[PDB]
Amino acid sequence: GSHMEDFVRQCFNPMIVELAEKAMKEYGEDPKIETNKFAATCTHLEVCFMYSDGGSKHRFEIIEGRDRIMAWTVVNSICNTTGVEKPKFLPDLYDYKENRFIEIGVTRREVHIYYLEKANKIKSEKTHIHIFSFTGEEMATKADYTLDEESRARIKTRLFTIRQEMASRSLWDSFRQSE
Ligand SMILES: C[C@H](C[C@@H](C[C@H](C[C@@H](C[C@@H](CCN1CCCC1=O)N1CCCC1=O)N1CCCC1=O)N1CCCC1=O)N1CCCC1=O)N1CCCC1=O
Ligand SMILES: COc1cc(CCNC(=O)c2nc(-c3ccccc3C(F)(F)F)[nH]c(=O)c2O)ccc1O
Ligand SMILES: [Mn+2]
Ligand SMILES: [Mn+2]
Repeated sequence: GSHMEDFVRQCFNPMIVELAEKAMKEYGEDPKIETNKFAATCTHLEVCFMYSDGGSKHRFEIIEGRDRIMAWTVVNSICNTTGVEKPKFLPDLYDYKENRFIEIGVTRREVHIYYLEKANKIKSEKTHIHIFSFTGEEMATKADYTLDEESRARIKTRLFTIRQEMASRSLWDSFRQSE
């Protein structure tokens, strides 16, 4: 029974916690041992959900949070509908407004290193990339941050609140030196 797991359950939405647990167990990792990964997956899930909530009521198709098979099914449908290229790796969202898959990233480094890694992994940069950080920084492909600055500011504020709570529980240091 870690302090990090209890904090993750006390701070995040129950559906988010349940989805993070299912996702981690799908790839063979236990939320009760890899607690920093647990908090990281919960944070990524919440950030993608807030992102999809931004903009119109039906602009984004959510890809993260589904089962791997069903998410791949939804991306297959999206591509075979809109003609976009089938991404080599599973993204997080799809923008119907801009007709492009979005890979959302939350990092405890600089936006530069995580963005370079994600882009190196993306190869053919058809999928848009958008990186948020726990210090309020963000970086999107071609400086196209997709949403207006109010929702992105709401996401940054949520990230910093999570960070402050972790630090007040003295769990921020181990959470930072783990990515
Ligand atoms: C109270 C309010 C609730 C949020 C819920 C929503 C998350 C997400 C819900 C599930 C649906 C589950 N399944 C099972 C299979 C079919 C299926 O659909 N998943 C996960 C995969 C994609 C998806 O749809 N949904 C549902 C509606 C759209 C959406 O994104 N969201 C979005 C903001 C953060 C959050 O949690 N809702 C409901 C609508 C408005 C809203 O905000 N909360 C919780 C805390 C913050 C907040 O506002
Ligand atoms: C084994 O690896 C995992 C893979 C998945 C399925 C697909 N992967 C993602 O969809 C995804 N995974 C991460 C990530 C990876 C490692 C640690 C922390 C994170 C983060 F959530 F905190 F950011 N980051 C993203 O941006 C992102 O899109 C699911 C769970 C896995 O542990
Ligand atoms: Mn993802
Ligand atoms: Mn992502």
